[PDB]
Amino acid sequence: QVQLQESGGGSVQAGGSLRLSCVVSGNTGSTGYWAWFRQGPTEREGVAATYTAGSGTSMTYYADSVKGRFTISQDNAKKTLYLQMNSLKPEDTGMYRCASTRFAGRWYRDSEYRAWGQGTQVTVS
Amino acid sequence: QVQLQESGGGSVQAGGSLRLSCVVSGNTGSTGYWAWFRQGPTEREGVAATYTAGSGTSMTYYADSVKGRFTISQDNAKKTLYLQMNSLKPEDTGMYRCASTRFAGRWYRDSEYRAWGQGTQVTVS
Ligand SMILES: C[C@]12CCC(=O)C=C1CC[C@@H]1[C@@H]2[C@@H](O)C[C@@]2(C)[C@H]1CC[C@]2(O)C(=O)CO
Ligand SMILES: C[C@]12CCC(=O)C=C1CC[C@@H]1[C@@H]2[C@@H](O)C[C@@]2(C)[C@H]1CC[C@]2(O)C(=O)CO
Repeated sequence: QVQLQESGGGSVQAGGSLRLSCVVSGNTGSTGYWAWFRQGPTEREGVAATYTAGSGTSMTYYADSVKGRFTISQDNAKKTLYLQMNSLKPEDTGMYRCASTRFAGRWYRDSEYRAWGQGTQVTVS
Repeated sequence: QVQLQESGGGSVQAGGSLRLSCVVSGNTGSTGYWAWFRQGPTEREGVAATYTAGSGTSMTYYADSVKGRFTISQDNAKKTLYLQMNSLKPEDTGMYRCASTRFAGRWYRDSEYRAWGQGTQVTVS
């Protein structure tokens, strides 16, 4: 039922910017995590996430590696999650997967995410 | 466990007024920023904020485009932040989000805010 439709990847030079998007549809429930993961070699790392509570209040989280360079945000009205990627580095290269789940002990615990989007590729030369 | 519960948005004619409210609850800590951001197409801009120190003294900040038209204030006893919006203009239209965080290098650095309320819509015709 849940669909995670990604877009926005591309090839850029170090120092440049990209903006990833994930449009969700279907029966997500009201509460949980909506996250971006970078897939490299199998190797997979949390980049940023939001947690949205039943109250409607959300919380943002970033990996050390991207704090200060990336911004995660969501437009709930449009059911879209955004990852704004500035000051890109070669190490940011990878297949970016958007994932979502109701429950996880930590936002970056990929093993605890149920739903995974088809990724969008980011290449930084 | 922070909750940011917003109210007060609406539709008004240019020149009119609105008053936004955000009631906080939960474990905020004693120190940090409590801010209003305007969200348009995403794009977020800082509107106004307060910084509250552990001393109990607070400091107010405004964006250039609203200085002289808006007033931010908080009623600590009621744990409520207010944005009084006078002399409204069409460019003030947007989804107004209240955000809070312990640390930010600048009050308007939305990427550094951890907690985000469910917005309230402001439309100025
Ligand atoms: C993380 C969440 C719940 C856990 C999950 O498996 C998938 C998602 C991603 C989309 C989120 C959703 C819930 O939080 C409710 C949200 C915010 C929704 C986008 C728009 C939304 O439906 C609402 O705004 C409801 O008010
Ligand atoms: C910005 C702040 C700390 C940083 C944060 O993430 C969320 C908030 C918003 C509510 C503020 C809070 C602290 O400053 C302590 C405050 C003022 C509280 C409202 C009432 C309060 O608890 C007190 O008045 C304590 O004396």
